[PDB]
Amino acid sequence: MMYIQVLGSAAGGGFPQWNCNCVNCKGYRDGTLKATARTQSSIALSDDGVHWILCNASPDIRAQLQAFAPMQPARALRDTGINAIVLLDSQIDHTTGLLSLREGCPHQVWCTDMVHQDLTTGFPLFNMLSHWNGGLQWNRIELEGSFVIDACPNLKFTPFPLRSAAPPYSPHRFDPHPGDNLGLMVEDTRTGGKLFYAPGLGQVDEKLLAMMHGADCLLVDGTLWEDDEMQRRGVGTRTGRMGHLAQNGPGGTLEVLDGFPRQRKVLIHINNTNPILDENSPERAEVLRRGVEVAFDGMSIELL
Ligand SMILES: [Cl-]
Ligand SMILES: [Cl-]
Ligand SMILES: [Zn+2]
Repeated sequence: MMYIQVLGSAAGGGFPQWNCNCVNCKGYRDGTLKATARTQSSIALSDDGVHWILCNASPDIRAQLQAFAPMQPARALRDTGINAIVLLDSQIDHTTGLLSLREGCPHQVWCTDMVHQDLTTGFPLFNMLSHWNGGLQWNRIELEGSFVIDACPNLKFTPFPLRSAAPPYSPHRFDPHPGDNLGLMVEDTRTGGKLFYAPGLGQVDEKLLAMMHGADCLLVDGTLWEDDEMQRRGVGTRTGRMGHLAQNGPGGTLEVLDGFPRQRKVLIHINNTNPILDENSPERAEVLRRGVEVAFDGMSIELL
């Protein structure tokens, strides 16, 4: 059994976003929209239900742990259900939660050499936290092969490179490296059950689709309905391109997901401006129709 807990299902900013009065966030606050509040994207993985691997540490971490009881097993006066943290990139929305866990150090943190460089220079979390009882103990994710985190010996992680997209603050923002962004294949080696996790997905090539065909559950970027969704809502001028493949239209994730009728399909990392958030929207209805689920905070998935 592989347990996947959705701690946060929204894109950067969360839903509603603090400074946003777009149709979704305003409507949420007005009480006129049927929608559920979401914290920033983050999952936790277990092979036993007791020992948990956190995938990304969002700014909303404190409320996310609070809302998931197994994160506090209460086996000592100071205790946590978090046994390791895996980072897929060095973005602020995926790493900032580590500061909120400093009274719990040491932590085993898994990340690539490139992420580790960002996090010892431009956003020096490792250097800052070394001053709290030994800080973060780095475990290198190599860009080929697999890794096993000993707290969950039955989960085998196979990371796959996604393109570029280093954060604004990174000394190598203009100089993209393999290692900057990862998706994960996670396998329960007891059952052969496989999760394909790609919350940040710009492009789907040949290798990608073949991996996806091997998986039983596809947990994939659901950031924007349309490439220009920010401009349509009036809240910015950046496009999906940002490195997110929008749901709709040619080469979009729904067209891609059509090739995958057997797999469980879940959209996660959903922008505050995405119409799929509105429970009554035609876009939400189109997702239900194609057999695709919209992640929510507190969603529990059981794989095989
Ligand atoms: Cl503002
Ligand atoms: Cl960032
Ligand atoms: Zn908004």
